[PDB]
Amino acid sequence: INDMDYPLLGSICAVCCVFVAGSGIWMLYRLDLGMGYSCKPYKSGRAPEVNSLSGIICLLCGTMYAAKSFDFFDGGGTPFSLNWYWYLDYVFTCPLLILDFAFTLDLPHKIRYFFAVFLTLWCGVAAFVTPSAYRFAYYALGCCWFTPFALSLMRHVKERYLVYPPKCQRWLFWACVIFFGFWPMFPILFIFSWLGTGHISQQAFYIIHAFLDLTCKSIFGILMTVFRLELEEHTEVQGL
Amino acid sequence: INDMDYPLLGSICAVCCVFVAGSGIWMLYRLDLGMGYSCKPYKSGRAPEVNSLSGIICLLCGTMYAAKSFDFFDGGGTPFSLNWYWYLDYVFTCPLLILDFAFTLDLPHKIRYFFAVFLTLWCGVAAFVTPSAYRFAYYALGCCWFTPFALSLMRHVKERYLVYPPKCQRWLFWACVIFFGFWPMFPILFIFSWLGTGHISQQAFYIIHAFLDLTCKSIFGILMTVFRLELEEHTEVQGL
Amino acid sequence: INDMDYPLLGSICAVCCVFVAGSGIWMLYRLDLGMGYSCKPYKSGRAPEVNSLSGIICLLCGTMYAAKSFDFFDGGGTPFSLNWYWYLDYVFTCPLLILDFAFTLDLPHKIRYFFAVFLTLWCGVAAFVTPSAYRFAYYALGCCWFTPFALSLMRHVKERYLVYPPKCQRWLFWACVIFFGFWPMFPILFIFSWLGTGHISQQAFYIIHAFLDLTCKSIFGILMTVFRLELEEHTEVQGL
Ligand SMILES: CCCCCCCC/C=C/CCCCCCCC(=O)OC[C@H](COP(=O)(O)OCCN)OC(=O)CCCCCCC/C=C/CCCCCCCC
Ligand SMILES: CCCCCCCC/C=C/CCCCCCCC(=O)OC[C@H](COP(=O)(O)OCCN)OC(=O)CCCCCCC/C=C/CCCCCCCC
Ligand SMILES: CCCCCCCC/C=C/CCCCCCCC(=O)OC[C@H](COP(=O)(O)OCCN)OC(=O)CCCCCCC/C=C/CCCCCCCC
Ligand SMILES: CCCCCCCC/C=C\CCCCCCCC(=O)OC[C@H](COP(=O)(O)OCCN)OC(=O)CCCCCCC/C=C/CCCCCCCC
Ligand SMILES: CCCCCCCC/C=C\CCCCCCCC(=O)OC[C@H](COP(=O)(O)OCCN)OC(=O)CCCCCCC/C=C/CCCCCCCC
Ligand SMILES: CCCCCCCC/C=C\CCCCCCCC(=O)OC[C@H](COP(=O)(O)OCCN)OC(=O)CCCCCCC/C=C/CCCCCCCC
Ligand SMILES: CCCCCCCC/C=C\CCCCCCCC(=O)O[C@H](COC(=O)CCCCCCC/C=C/CCCCCCCC)COP(=O)(O)OCCN
Ligand SMILES: CCCCCCCC/C=C\CCCCCCCC(=O)O[C@H](COC(=O)CCCCCCC/C=C/CCCCCCCC)COP(=O)(O)OCCN
Ligand SMILES: CCCCCCCC/C=C\CCCCCCCC(=O)O[C@H](COC(=O)CCCCCCC/C=C/CCCCCCCC)COP(=O)(O)OCCN
Ligand SMILES: CC(C)CCC[C@@H](C)[C@H]1CC[C@H]2[C@@H]3CC=C4C[C@@H](O)CC[C@]4(C)[C@H]3CC[C@]12C
Ligand SMILES: CC(C)CCC[C@@H](C)[C@H]1CC[C@H]2[C@@H]3CC=C4C[C@@H](O)CC[C@]4(C)[C@H]3CC[C@]12C
Ligand SMILES: CC(C)CCC[C@@H](C)[C@H]1CC[C@H]2[C@@H]3CC=C4C[C@@H](O)CC[C@]4(C)[C@H]3CC[C@]12C
Ligand SMILES: CC(C)CCC[C@@H](C)[C@H]1CC[C@H]2[C@@H]3CC=C4C[C@@H](O)CC[C@]4(C)[C@H]3CC[C@]12C
Ligand SMILES: *C/C=C(C)/C=C/C=C(C)/C=C/C1=C(C)CCCC1(C)C
Ligand SMILES: *C/C=C(C)/C=C/C=C(C)/C=C/C1=C(C)CCCC1(C)C
Ligand SMILES: *C/C=C(C)/C=C/C=C(C)/C=C/C1=C(C)CCCC1(C)C
Ligand code: NA
Ligand code: NA
Ligand code: NA
Repeated sequence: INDMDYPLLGSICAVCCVFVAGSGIWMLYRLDLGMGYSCKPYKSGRAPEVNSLSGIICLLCGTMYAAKSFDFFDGGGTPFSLNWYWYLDYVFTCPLLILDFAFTLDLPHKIRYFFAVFLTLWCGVAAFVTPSAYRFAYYALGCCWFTPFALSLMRHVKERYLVYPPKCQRWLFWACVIFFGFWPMFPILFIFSWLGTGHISQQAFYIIHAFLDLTCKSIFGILMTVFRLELEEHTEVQGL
Repeated sequence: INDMDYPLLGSICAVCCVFVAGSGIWMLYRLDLGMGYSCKPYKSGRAPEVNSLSGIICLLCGTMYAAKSFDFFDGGGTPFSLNWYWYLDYVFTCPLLILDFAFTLDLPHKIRYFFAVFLTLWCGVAAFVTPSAYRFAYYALGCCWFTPFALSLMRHVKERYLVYPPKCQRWLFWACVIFFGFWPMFPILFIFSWLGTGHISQQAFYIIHAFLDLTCKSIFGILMTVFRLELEEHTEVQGL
Repeated sequence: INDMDYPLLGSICAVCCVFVAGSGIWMLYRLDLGMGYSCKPYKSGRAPEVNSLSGIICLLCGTMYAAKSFDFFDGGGTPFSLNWYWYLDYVFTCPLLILDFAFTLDLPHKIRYFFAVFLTLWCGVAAFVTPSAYRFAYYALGCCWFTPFALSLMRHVKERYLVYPPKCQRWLFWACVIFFGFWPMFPILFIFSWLGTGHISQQAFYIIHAFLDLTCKSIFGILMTVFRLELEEHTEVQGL
């Protein structure tokens, strides 16, 4: 049974489309404006190709929420629906989201992290579309990819966390709060959603993920953008 | 209503399969034959991995037209149809097509261009399969990704256009004619097709795109191949 | 007609899931344990990102066999089925499998090989789902991508085969046995399967591919892992 207030859901996706997409434009605008807090046009005249990955993720997520809003405003399951198959839209975004984080701190094993998150979400896509007791077999399989990934990421994050200056360490701390505080919120919501326990309705499931996407991609991207400016402002602008 | 002359459409796709695929084989054959117009086997003994991207695109496009011809010769919607979902086959080709162009001129923001064209086509895939007034919402969303992408590409193209010698500038000019003259022809055909205004029938839509693919991938790849030979013939063969 | 012993098929996939996935964990564990047979933590403190590709392939394949086992244990076609569309799961694995092999021997034209195997499998996906005489048109199209790919790979393999020391040449020989002895076994099984000649039943088709995947990904990955240790033990551990 899925008979929910679509105009409300479409409005929320439309509002999130503007902010997430608009947030991405600022990141790209701010990236190609100066090496750090100054207006230095880099040594080579352009930023490295990976620094723009944070901005593109929000634009990619913002575009998806534009399509989600069209799906809800239509009033049901559109033929090109980005809401019917849960977590399918996140397959194209989360692997890049961890990849952007990995490049920012030059964490090791970027390829391992990419497939860790790439396969974590595909287990979510399979779990959602499975109307049987094996829904949680995929969920358990997905967690087997996430738990080693989360724990290993914490270990490497702390390795890089104590080497940054305190001024630049402030932004990394809040990036970790979003990464290690909200990413594990998606599996928790899956357990309690209508798929699992049943406490959270389908409509409330969409709204909560709308705000989670505002946090994990838009706000997280802003912190990465601000972190990157400070990181380059201490090394390549001050020589330290 | 889709009851069109499939043997004609299959023949056209079959003919385009041979030329596009055959054109790709020449590019690969010509690439691994000499640094420029001579038979110099490069300094490292092999061409860089990206120079072969132009040839692979035609082979990838040629393979797709082999599958399209099988779909039409079958006489309708084959289970593995590359014609039922319009613009879906272009999702795997156009992003590489811009990527090959970006590497040829070492344009900045290659990652931004890739996702600009990657998301431009996905809006086309959604627009086609949407039997409602929101077809043009996806179309408008797709154009929001294409118009900044086209205009920005023109700005960077002209930046690199005035630094090449006139001999090598001739080939770049015609590459721009195809890129800035025919890529915007796809959205124009969408408006006038049976999806939009209704002037162009579905059958004529397939035929026109068959010739557009001959131009944007096969002929465009040839110009890139000839451009690349001249570009390397002026710098690494003459020292200028 | 597909009414086969699913508990047997689920058990085989479950057993292959444990070994293939478990084999991948050893590769990753062994990779990040020493430059060669010693415990040298590399010069830069971490292995290159591509050395871990062999381990990830088995984990990716092992995860897929976890999903295949869930599909069979369910007792038919699960909504998220990795068995309904034959060769679709191999699209994400084989291109990386050749890519891992190409990086191990630093073979040229890695991009050409990737699309050669990527498009070879997509022809298999189309061939399987085509209930007409054009099934073998896709099969023939797929072989047109595989035969040049196989023959070219043999030529480049032998080029790199005579330059390695005999101690390290032993492992390369068996890698070639799997690559040039079992990869062409998949098209042969397609001809004789229920899709083609009809000698091999659908159930026996799953079991044989279960053992082929144990060989082409798990055992092949082990040989690559052992080969890589020896290759680095002769150059960067002995200076030769
Ligand atoms: C736009 C920017 C996007 C950027 C990145 C995109 C990448 C992600 C790709 C998204 C894939 C979209 C698939 C969504 C399928 C939705 C199916 C659906 O809605 O089904 C339910 C719905 C039933 O609902 P009603 O009939 O209203 O029931 C009430 C009774 N009156 O069924 C339908 O409408 C039938 C669906 C028609 C066919 C679906 C076509 C999907 C579009 C195909 C293009 C996508 C290509 C995917 C690649 C593999 C090829 C399948
Ligand atoms: C070969 C080289 C290709 C290289 C790169 C390929 C990448 C692009 C992938 C292409 C995806 C292909 C999807 C096409 C689906 C076509 C559906 C279709 O034709 O439906 C219409 C047709 C109705 O027509 P008729 O019955 O003739 O009506 C007249 C009444 N007598 O419906 C059918 O035939 C039923 C369709 C059967 C199921 C479709 C199976 C599609 C193949 C699956 C493999 C693709 C995997 C995609 C990944 C996501 C998983 C879905
Ligand atoms: C888990 C780790 C995986 C890692 C990597 C994954 C990448 C590969 C992606 C795999 C795509 C999976 C597609 C499988 C579709 C299977 C369709 C199927 O089983 O149909 C047959 C079956 C008929 O059988 P029964 O009714 O039992 O008949 C007997 C009568 N009692 O039909 C059904 O069950 C209906 C199918 C429901 C819809 C299918 C939904 C597929 C899941 C969608 C997510 C995948 C996204 C793909 C991207 C493009 C969007 C389509
Ligand atoms: C079926 C679902 C599949 C969805 C999975 C999504 C996973 C996304 C896959 C990869 C995302 C792309 C990011 C890859 C890393 C970017 C390359 C990198 O690290 O930089 C190397 C280097 C950076 O330059 P430097 O050496 O600093 O230059 C200094 C000048 N002397 O590269 C360059 O030179 C620039 C060119 C890099 C490649 C251009 C971008 C191509 C990326 C491919 C995107 C693939 C996306 C697949 C689908 C997306 C769906 C969301
Ligand atoms: C769901 C729909 C998804 C479809 C989206 C399609 C987007 C395509 C994604 C990426 C396409 C691949 C091109 C990426 C750029 C290639 C790498 C590059 O720029 O070169 C770096 C560098 C080049 O060498 P140099 O440093 O010059 O060596 C000198 C020797 N001392 O790399 C190398 O060393 C060679 C190895 C490069 C990687 C090999 C190719 C792997 C590419 C992955 C393809 C991904 C395709 C995804 C699906 C395709 C569908 C059409
Ligand atoms: C629709 C079906 C599509 C499925 C097709 C599957 C094809 C898979 C596409 C690409 C697979 C990823 C492998 C690409 C090659 C990896 C990059 C590489 O060669 O290394 C370059 C270089 C290695 O470092 P060095 O320069 O040695 O550093 C020394 C320190 N001074 O790169 C790095 O620095 C590390 C970062 C590399 C990128 C991180 C990984 C991102 C890869 C994208 C994966 C895309 C997968 C797409 C879907 C997968 C489905 C199975
Ligand atoms: C619990 C309430 C949640 C509210 C939601 C948040 C909404 C967005 C607001 C920003 C959230 C993230 C901010 C992270 C912290 C950075 C702010 C900051 O101060 O940054 C500066 C500089 O960096 C910045 O400018 C970052 C802030 C810019 C954020 C811009 C907002 C996002 C862009 C959206 C525009 C388009 C949206 C469309 C309208 C919305 C319609 C619904 C860094 O230096 P300071 O510590 O000030 O030191 C001063 C000396 N250097
Ligand atoms: C409006 C009419 C459109 C006609 C369609 C076009 C069909 C293909 C013909 C070529 C079109 C693109 C040519 C672009 C310009 C390059 C031609 C050229 O002259 O190139 C040379 C050299 O480069 C070349 O050789 C490029 C031309 C080679 C093109 C080969 C054709 C494509 C391969 C197809 C073979 C297989 C097709 C199967 C048969 C078809 C069955 C239907 C560059 O130097 P020049 O200016 O001559 O200076 C001389 C001193 N250096
Ligand atoms: C026809 C029978 C087929 C049997 C199936 C094979 C099962 C797996 C057994 C290994 C097969 C591949 C082995 C390849 C050859 C390497 C073995 C070897 O000797 O390696 C050493 C060292 O390298 C190794 O250790 C490689 C072997 C390690 C393989 C570990 C097995 C795979 C991991 C699976 C664990 C988890 C599985 C879960 C349980 C299964 C439940 C069903 C290299 O040096 P040597 O020539 O011994 O010289 C000695 C002085 N240097
Ligand atoms: C309450 C919700 C939102 C967040 C729950 C997770 C919080 C408590 C987690 C997420 C990120 C974590 C931080 C990540 C990194 C470090 C650096 C280390 O050297 C000290 C601990 C410290 C500072 C962690 C403290 C705990 C932390 C803040
Ligand atoms: C009529 C159709 C096919 C093409 C329409 C677009 C044509 C007119 C466009 C496409 C590419 C464009 C060229 C692209 C780059 C340059 C370099 C610049 O320094 C002068 C203008 C010039 C030379 C442009 C002239 C206009 C041009 C030729
Ligand atoms: C293109 C070049 C490299 C040859 C590779 C394709 C060859 C091996 C393919 C092309 C067409 C194929 C044949 C087409 C149809 C059938 C009917 C089937 O009931 C049995 C197999 C059989 C007889 C196939 C065997 C393999 C075959 C001959
Ligand atoms: C019987 C099945 C399993 C395998 C059939 C293919 C076998 C015979 C093939 C696969 C790999 C091949 C080897 C690959 C590379 C070389 C190096 C070359 O300098 C001499 C031949 C030699 C040693 C080949 C001999 C034949 C070989 C072993
Ligand atoms: C912007 C969205 C982000 C960063 C989403 C992240 C989502 C996850 C890490 C989801 C993980 C899941 C599991 C751990 C197991 C079950 C399936 C999921 C998808 C809910
Ligand atoms: C070989 C084929 C090529 C280069 C195709 C390019 C296609 C486009 C740039 C299509 C663009 C579209 C829009 C701008 C908006 C609406 C949807 C499209 C797909 C028609
Ligand atoms: C682990 C699995 C591997 C390495 C599988 C490899 C499969 C192939 C090389 C399959 C090739 C095919 C053809 C040559 C043509 C017809 C279709 C295939 C898929 C059976
Ligand atoms: Na995390
Ligand atoms: Na353009
Ligand atoms: Na092979």
